[PDB]
Amino acid sequence: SIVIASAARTAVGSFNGAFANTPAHELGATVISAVLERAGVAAGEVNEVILGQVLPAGEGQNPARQAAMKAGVPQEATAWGMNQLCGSGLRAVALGMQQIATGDASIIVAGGMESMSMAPHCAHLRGGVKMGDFKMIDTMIKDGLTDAFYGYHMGTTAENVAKQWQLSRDEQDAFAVASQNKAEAAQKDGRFKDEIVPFIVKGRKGDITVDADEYIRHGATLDSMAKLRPAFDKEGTVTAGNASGLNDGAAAALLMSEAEASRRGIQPLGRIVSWATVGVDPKVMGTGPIPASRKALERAGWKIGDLDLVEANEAFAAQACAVNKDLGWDPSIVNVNGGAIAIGHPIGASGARILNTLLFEMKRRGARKGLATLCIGGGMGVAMCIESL
Amino acid sequence: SIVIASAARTAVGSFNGAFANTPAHELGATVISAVLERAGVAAGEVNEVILGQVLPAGEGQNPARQAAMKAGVPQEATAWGMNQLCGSGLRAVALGMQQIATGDASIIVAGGMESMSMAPHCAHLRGGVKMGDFKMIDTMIKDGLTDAFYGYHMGTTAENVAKQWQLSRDEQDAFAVASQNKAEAAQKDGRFKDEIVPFIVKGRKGDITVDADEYIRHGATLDSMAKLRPAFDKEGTVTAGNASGLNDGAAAALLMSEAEASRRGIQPLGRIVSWATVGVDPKVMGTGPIPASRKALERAGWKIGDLDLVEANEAFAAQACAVNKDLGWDPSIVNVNGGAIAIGHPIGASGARILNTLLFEMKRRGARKGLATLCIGGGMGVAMCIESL
Amino acid sequence: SIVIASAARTAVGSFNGAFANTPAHELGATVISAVLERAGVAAGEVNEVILGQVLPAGEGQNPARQAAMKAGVPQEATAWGMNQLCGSGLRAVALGMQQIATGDASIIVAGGMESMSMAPHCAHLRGGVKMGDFKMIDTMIKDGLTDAFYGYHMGTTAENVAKQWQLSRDEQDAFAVASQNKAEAAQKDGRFKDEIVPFIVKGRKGDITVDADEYIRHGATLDSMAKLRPAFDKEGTVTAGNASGLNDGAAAALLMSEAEASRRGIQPLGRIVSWATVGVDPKVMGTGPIPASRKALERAGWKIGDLDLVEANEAFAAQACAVNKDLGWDPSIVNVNGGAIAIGHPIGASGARILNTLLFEMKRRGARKGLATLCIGGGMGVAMCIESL
Amino acid sequence: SIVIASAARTAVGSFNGAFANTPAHELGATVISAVLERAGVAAGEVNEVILGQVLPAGEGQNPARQAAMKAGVPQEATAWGMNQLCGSGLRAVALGMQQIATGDASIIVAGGMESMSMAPHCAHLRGGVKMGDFKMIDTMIKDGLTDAFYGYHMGTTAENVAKQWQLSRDEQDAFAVASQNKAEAAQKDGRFKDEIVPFIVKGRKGDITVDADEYIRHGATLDSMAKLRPAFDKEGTVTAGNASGLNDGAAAALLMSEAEASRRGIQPLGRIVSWATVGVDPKVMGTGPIPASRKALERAGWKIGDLDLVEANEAFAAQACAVNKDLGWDPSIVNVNGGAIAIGHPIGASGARILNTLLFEMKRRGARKGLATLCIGGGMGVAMCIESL
Ligand SMILES: CC(C)(COP(=O)(O)OP(=O)(O)OC[C@H]1O[C@@H](n2cnc3c(N)ncnc32)[C@H](O)[C@@H]1OP(=O)(O)O)[C@@H](O)C(=O)NCCC(=O)NCCS
Ligand SMILES: CC(C)(COP(=O)(O)OP(=O)(O)OC[C@H]1O[C@@H](n2cnc3c(N)ncnc32)[C@H](O)[C@@H]1OP(=O)(O)O)[C@@H](O)C(=O)NCCC(=O)NCCS
Ligand SMILES: CC(C)(COP(=O)(O)OP(=O)(O)OC[C@H]1O[C@@H](n2cnc3c(N)ncnc32)[C@H](O)[C@@H]1OP(=O)(O)O)[C@@H](O)C(=O)NCCC(=O)NCCS
Ligand SMILES: CC(C)(COP(=O)(O)OP(=O)(O)OC[C@H]1O[C@@H](n2cnc3c(N)ncnc32)[C@H](O)[C@@H]1OP(=O)(O)O)[C@@H](O)C(=O)NCCC(=O)NCCS
Repeated sequence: SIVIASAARTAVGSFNGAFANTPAHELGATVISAVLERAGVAAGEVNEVILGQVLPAGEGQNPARQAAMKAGVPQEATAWGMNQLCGSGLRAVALGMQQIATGDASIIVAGGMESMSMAPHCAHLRGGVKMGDFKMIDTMIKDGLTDAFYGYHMGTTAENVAKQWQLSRDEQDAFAVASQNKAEAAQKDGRFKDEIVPFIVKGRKGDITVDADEYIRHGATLDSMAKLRPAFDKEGTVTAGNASGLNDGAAAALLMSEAEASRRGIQPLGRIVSWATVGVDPKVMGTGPIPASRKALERAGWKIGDLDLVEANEAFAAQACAVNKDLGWDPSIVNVNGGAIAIGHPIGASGARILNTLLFEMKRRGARKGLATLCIGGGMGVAMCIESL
Repeated sequence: SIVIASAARTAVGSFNGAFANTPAHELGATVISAVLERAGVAAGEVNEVILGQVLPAGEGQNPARQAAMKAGVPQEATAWGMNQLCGSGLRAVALGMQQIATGDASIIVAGGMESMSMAPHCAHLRGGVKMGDFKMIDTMIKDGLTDAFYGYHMGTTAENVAKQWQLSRDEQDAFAVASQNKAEAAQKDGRFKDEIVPFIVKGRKGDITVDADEYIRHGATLDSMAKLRPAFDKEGTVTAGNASGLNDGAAAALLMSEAEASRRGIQPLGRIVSWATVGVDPKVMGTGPIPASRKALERAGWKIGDLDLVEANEAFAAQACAVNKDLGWDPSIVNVNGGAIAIGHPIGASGARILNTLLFEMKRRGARKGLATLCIGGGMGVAMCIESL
Repeated sequence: SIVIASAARTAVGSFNGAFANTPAHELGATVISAVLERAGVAAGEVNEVILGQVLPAGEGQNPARQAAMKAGVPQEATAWGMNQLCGSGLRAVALGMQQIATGDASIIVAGGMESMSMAPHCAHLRGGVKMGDFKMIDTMIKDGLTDAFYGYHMGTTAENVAKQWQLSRDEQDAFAVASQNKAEAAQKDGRFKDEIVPFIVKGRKGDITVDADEYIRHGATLDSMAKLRPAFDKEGTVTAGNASGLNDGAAAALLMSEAEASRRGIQPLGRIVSWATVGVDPKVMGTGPIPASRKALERAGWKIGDLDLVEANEAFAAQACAVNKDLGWDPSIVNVNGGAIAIGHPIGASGARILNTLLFEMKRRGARKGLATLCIGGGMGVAMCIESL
Repeated sequence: SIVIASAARTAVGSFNGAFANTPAHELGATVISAVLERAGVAAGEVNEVILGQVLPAGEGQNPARQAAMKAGVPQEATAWGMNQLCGSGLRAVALGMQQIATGDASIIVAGGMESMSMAPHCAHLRGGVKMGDFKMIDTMIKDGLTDAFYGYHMGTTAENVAKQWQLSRDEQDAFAVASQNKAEAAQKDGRFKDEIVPFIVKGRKGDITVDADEYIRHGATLDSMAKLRPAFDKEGTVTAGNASGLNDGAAAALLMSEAEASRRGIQPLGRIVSWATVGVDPKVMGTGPIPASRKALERAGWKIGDLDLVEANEAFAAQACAVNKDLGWDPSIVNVNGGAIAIGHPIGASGARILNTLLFEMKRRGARKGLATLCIGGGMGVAMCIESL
């Protein structure tokens, strides 16, 4: 019944890098237009735009709506943002699928968008500060990466999972290197080109077109990896090297009923067979994908063994290993072209980013069943099952 | 099919007033536990919490999850925030309804929360400011009350509707006084008591229980109304007295299938018969409710005249008069107990606030069909049809 | 040789009190004007204006010049600010005296001004913060009241004195209360009237004339003093009651040679017979007055017993008791009209403020020899000897 | 009677350049140490440190003391900051001269220090900002470079000077370029090494020794100067190229009586024969050096023509030309090694920076009579006459 007609994602920028001064809606705009062009659908036919975005402080009213208009979706359509933190990008797509499923909409553009670079610093200053210093809060750290119940960073949650699952430094380092190597491989081979829609960084002293994931590191060594210091736990195991990064980017999908696609001559990227969201302990939020993935499979009537390709987000090597280890899926069909440790992790957009990767890889290799999953801070998981047509 | 088993809202506080230093998720928690208590449903049976909230900057990771956990909803359920500006609160109820409708969940707590008071000032400072003054941005104004396309305040959008619908100052002023008198009348007769759930302002030098809408003004006079100066257009017609206020508040509804309600012996506040969202020109966003309410009515199979009760959000006097003028519904059955001009307008929570009033009024006067509707910044409208059982 | 022809000070404002939004140069202007007027001297005859001021951040270019110009001092004259912390106001007069002494000026206006209320919060943001919160530093605290070598407040230096000299809480409290009672008595008898020049707080909704020290507490009780908690050392002895306050004000003196005063028919407030500044350990900065007073007396050819009156600044009860104890001067001739615990402490202005108090009470009671001294953060003292004519 | 026994200055840093994050007191300490070393004078014999500094906000209590204590001056000695804007650095040495003159000290360290780069942004937030955006004020611009009466930059006073003296853009640029080329040639020949004491910028990933004036431009061309846009008056004449820069540095002199230097066997850098400070119209502040230099020369009993070397600060090419045109001194003996357009303008230090320059060059060519003068914001000038021994 509901299918992904087309899809597109911008390249992933490094922190304060290529998209350093680009507002997330800009990145979104471009992705909205791309999904539209790639399927032959006119913006005028878009009913609603849903965009997962975790840090929009200071971008103005509802960046989802700004993105949609910038791209040309008429003012008669609707737009909104939503936040399930890292699962935002993937959840948006589910939510959009429900819009068509309940007959409230026909065509939806959904995904995520995020400019971690552009997240501001803030302070509550309405009462006034009579005396003494006050903190100017980094909304990126406070609103997107800090557990609100234990007050510590996601990296600490990762450390909790490492200890629990007895995942050594070498084993988390091994996983990261492989991720880099696979992402680099995929980049060289043209593997990211279909899914990437080039973005034009509007300059003054010149325009710059970005069309390659700039965070991927070429020739990542195990030696450099092993020399890094732990980033969260002073005598910890998680490092800048075996953890995803801070990044900017956008990604989305054009959804419509399978029938509609058919009436249009569109060859869909896949059929949304099922999706699931489940909570877990915030302290070990990285385990999220276990229950969520299993729930999704259950709802789809699929067995883990049925999957031909998987995209399980790499928030941290320790959590990625734990997930794989627990689920037991064949490592070889998970993050085939690299994961977030190499590609980057634009919070609100990452679920749609990985959906794009999964979808273009399933088409290129001819896989039939796929699943995308992500862990969520605060202790949640989100998963989606896709079947090719 | 999907029914609102129960509902609850906090009192709406004034700006920097009773809830001045209360983070939205604390009010959210209170309301979520009320709805459970009220229906006789255990926190453990909640699948997900959906909370619209337009201004979470500074509150920490996903305040929706923080509300849920604080209220006792286990770590197993899931939670998420969403933004459709002033339509957030109502929209969230519709999205939860769809969670159930598609069989993804059984029981959802939905609504919105907002702390305008706690909205911080911010500035993007990662790049640094090498020389020169820079502006500290009020995020409530920028991210909540400023049109992103024309750069002006919602108040100006109100002025655009005023001029277009030829709504004089005296006519808006009249409308405002009536809403105050009607909000004061209803407060005096205990008409807001079922819906309100007292909120304990945790103090140090005393704990204060808030259970009354503090923003309503007792004895509002037309003379005082007519002496106020225009707040947005220097030679304008919109003023502080005929515009909604800056407020805090949280409201929610407990949703489940009609059959489930029946299995539990619950007496539902009503069945969600339909809902809709439609866009309009951002310049005259106040018109939002016209196209959305009609759509909602159309999807429900109802005529405007079928409606027994109506709650149409009082963003601004200008817009409310325009809405009523166009739709033509009998004025006496619209905002019977007063509106946002008197009660307050906690952006992200207002759509669920007005559903509460609609729902407890419908039960108290035995009205069968009702409709809630709100105008949304950026040019959008949201509407919902509820029928009692 | 060099005399003080006239002097004047504004009443001392409470923190965020009467002068909450008055820039220090405005208060300085009025005192410049008063001193001129009081001496029969025209602003066109001033050669230079010298004003200590420790916290001028945000006031604009050299506020000493802004004060001079506001007062009508001709653009041909010159102005400069200086900072020797709490000894600033007194040091200026010394430096003004030396302008005359060396023949480079004939007529100087010298004193101090300080708006502790208008001191701003700041941050160095040229480089940008790539991530993480940063502090907004209270400049009042940082640049005015925090020792730069040990990182702690001036109050902690008070605690180090308390301990070392074995001054109990009780003794400190007794000192504070006698300060209050004496200042209150002098206020009520009209003792502060000759020295205060009334300041007009330019309002919108009315102008307010301030001509009374508002910080002096009427009816101060020992019981209320003794229940206060330690302000700097959780199990300390220094409290808000026994410490000076945070205050606003300005004060100055018009200087010229004795022979010039005589050609003008002026009866001068006194002859500057000597002055001195000496350092001590920063940890016990409050002991500054000891060596500076002893040095001034020696330069004057005076024994301690020759003094008729003394003004020794009350930075803190603890340090004031220590200075009196060590010096051994008759306590009844010290701060006879109350001191800074009661009157307040506008840092840059206080040395000139207590020099006004000394001058006008030496005239009133016919005291022939007087000395004014103040303790300075960072470990310094300043003292000056005055002889009537 | 009072001689400059030795002197020293750091190299001048570019804005956010080599000393981007070096607090001024650190650079002052190194200059304190250097004067001491250069004269065979131990830090224990210093009585007082006087350092001009215009922008100390956020550096902590009295940076002159912090510099003195870092250099090892005993805690028994004293220190203070003063501010007469751009003539601060020179005013201080006149001020130190006066201490010895009047017998209050025997050995003084005086000069100035500034780090424009470390100046912060601020806001007065004590009263609170109920709502709306507020300004974060660059203290360098506001407190250092804007006229307090006319509200415009020091550069617009430059434009005023340009029109009034009819100084074309061409004349300005050619003085600018000749400044650059003489500083480049004295840099290259080694004429700045005697005056400069190397500064070690404490690294983490390496200590950096800074011993060269980095703002100096090598190969400055008339053509690229001529292509620059006006910086203050959109259709003006003052550009970035013919105006001084924004810089960092410190500079000082060690003073004592001529008799004292003879008892120690010190061959002094000169005798301070006179100084003068005079005001002028704030709108043409750049003309300050005119009356100040004539005044100093008359107190010295010298004719303009007796001077052998002159250092006249380059605030802007337009005022520099005006000052040279009126005084009429031979241009060939003015700033023979370049000036501030090329070397840099750390406001509080500049006066002392150009005295060093003066001093060293009078020594090297055997000049007997020299003068150092500087224009001061707010309408003022300072100048000093030096005679070799
Ligand atoms: C891990 C984290 C704290 C690192 O932040 P940081 O310290 O500012 O990161 P950096 O990139 O500066 O790391 C420091 C260095 O490690 C180096 N580094 C990173 N990966 C490397 C690799 N694979 N090999 C070699 N060096 C590497 C960087 O190049 C850098 O070198 P430098 O110090 O010379 O600049 C941050 O990326 C983070 O919080 N990430 C995401 C975590 C998260 O919770 N995401 C949400 C998911 S739940
Ligand atoms: C209208 C608005 C700009 C007013 O802001 P403000 O100037 O800070 O408001 P205030 O409450 O201070 O109004 C000033 C005065 O009006 C007075 N006032 C308000 N309503 C009044 C009435 N009915 N009768 C008499 N006086 C009244 C207040 O009491 C106050 O008196 P004071 O000056 O002695 O304090 C603000 O309410 C606003 O933007 N509101 C919401 C509009 C909006 O866009 N909502 C989103 C919906 S799309
Ligand atoms: C001591 C100090 C830290 C107090 O700051 P604060 O805590 O914000 O001060 P407050 O005025 O709020 O004092 C707190 C309370 O004590 C009370 N209080 C003060 N003196 C009192 C007295 N004599 N009797 C009774 N109550 C008294 C105040 O009235 C107030 O009551 P409240 O809590 O109901 O408002 C501040 O004054 C300070 O730093 N002072 C001296 C500064 C200094 O170092 N200056 C340079 C000297 S080198
Ligand atoms: C004049 C002023 C505003 C320039 O500030 P800015 O615009 O940020 O300065 P910059 O140095 O970035 O701009 C100069 C631009 O022209 C270039 N430029 C400067 N001098 C040049 C020269 N001599 N030849 C060629 N190009 C030159 C700079 O490289 C820069 O080029 P870029 O932007 O491509 O990198 C600032 O330096 C100033 O305010 N100086 C004032 C000093 C003052 O008032 N002091 C107290 C005086 S009383």
